[PDB]
Amino acid sequence: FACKTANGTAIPIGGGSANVYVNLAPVVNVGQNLVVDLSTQIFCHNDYPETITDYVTLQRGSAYGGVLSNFSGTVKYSGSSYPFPTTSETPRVVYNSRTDKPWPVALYLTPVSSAGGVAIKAGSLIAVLILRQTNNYNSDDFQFVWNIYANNDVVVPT
Ligand SMILES: OC[C@H]1O[C@H](OCC#Cc2cccnc2)[C@@H](O)[C@@H](O)[C@@H]1O
Ligand code: NI
Repeated sequence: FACKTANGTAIPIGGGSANVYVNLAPVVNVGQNLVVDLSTQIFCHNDYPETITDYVTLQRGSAYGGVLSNFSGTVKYSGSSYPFPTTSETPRVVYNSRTDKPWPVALYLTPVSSAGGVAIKAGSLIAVLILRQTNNYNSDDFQFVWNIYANNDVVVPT
């Protein structure tokens, strides 16, 4: 089991860390959503699907910088929605193919009433999403840590 990003970089077998840059709507009003869909960016595969089933959860989603201070939000993981920052590890998604399949995570962020001006700065860290991988074969228990960076400023109009 390993993951890579579109562009991109890779996290090899045994887990590790990678940095991900996301394009964000430059302008978002109170009551609107920023949608950050990582499912077009992060892809994973099972290295031995005939003998092994891989289980993948979103172990934790954490907010940083302008997202932490100026947004509230939810995370959608494989069809189910959760508070973001998360309060528990999700149910598992099965990886059972050698073909790269998306990691089905998307953030829905909405400005708090105190956001105004540049709410998210370009190049800044906005979120960490931890992928936890296990299997039905051995004791492997690995973390794939995705540091999510804003590609551009996001302005909340005043
Ligand atoms: O993707 C399947 C497995 O690939 C890697 O495992 C390598 C192996 C193997 C193997 C398969 C069949 C028999 N003996 C060993 C690890 O990422 C492991 O965690 C993962 O579950
Ligand atoms: Ni592989």
